[PDB]
Amino acid sequence: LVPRGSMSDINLDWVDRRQLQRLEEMLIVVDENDKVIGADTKRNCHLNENIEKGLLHRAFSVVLFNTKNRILIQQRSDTKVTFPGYFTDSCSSHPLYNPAELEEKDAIGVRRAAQRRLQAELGIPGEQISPEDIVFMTIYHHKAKSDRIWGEHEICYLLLVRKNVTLNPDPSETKSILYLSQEELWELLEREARGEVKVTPWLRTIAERFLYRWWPHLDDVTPFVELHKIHRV
Ligand SMILES: [Ca+2]
Ligand SMILES: [Mn+2]
Repeated sequence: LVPRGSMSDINLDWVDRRQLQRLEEMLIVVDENDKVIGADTKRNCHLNENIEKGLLHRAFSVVLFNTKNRILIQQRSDTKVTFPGYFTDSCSSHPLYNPAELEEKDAIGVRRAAQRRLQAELGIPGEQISPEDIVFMTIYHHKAKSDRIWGEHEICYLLLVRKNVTLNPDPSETKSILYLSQEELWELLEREARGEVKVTPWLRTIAERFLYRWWPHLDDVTPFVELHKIHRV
C-alpha cells in the first residue's frame, strides 16, 4: 500500500485542464532493453510510487539547433505536471501506444511522435520538420523526481534536428524559449549548479555527455549515431 500523509498528495492545482486531460494518453511501457511489454497511462507512468516498482516507458528528447548553431531551450509552462517552470531541451515527450508510433524500424515511431509534439508544443509545422529531418542519435535510461509524488523513468531516445523554423508555442506547454549558443548553455548550467535557475536534470546530462562533443560538428553528426546502445545515466 502507498502511504498517504494527507490528501495534498493528490493535488494538481497548478496544472491546467489540457495537461490534466493528457494524463490519460496511453504510453508504451518497456523493459530495460527497450522491448515493448504493454501500455499504461501518462498518469501511471509518471507516479514515483509506480516508478519505484520498476515501471518504465519509452520517451524522447529533441535537441533542435538553428543554422547559427544555437540550441532551442524551452522553459516548461507552470502548468506541466512534471518540472513546471524548468528550463529543458527543445522538446521532450513520448510515443503513444498506436500503430504509427509503435513502429520501431529506424525509430520511425519515435520520430513521428517527435514531429507531432514539436508541432503541438512549439507550433512548428510539419512542412518545416518532418520525421526525415529528425535524426536518431542514441538512447539514455534515466530516472528523476519532479516532487515527492511525480517523476520520470524512461528509455529516452535522443533526437537531433538542425533547421531554421518558425514558432507558435502553446502556453499550456511552454512558458518561454531561449536560443542559446554552446557557451550560453554552459553558463545556464553553471547558474543552475549555484541555484539561480531550475533546469531539468537530463539537460545537463545531454549537454555534458553528448552536445559539447557534437557541437563543432552539427553540419554532419552521423559519426556520433549509436545503434545497439543504451546509456545508463
Ligand atoms: Ca513535452
Ligand atoms: Mn516520461
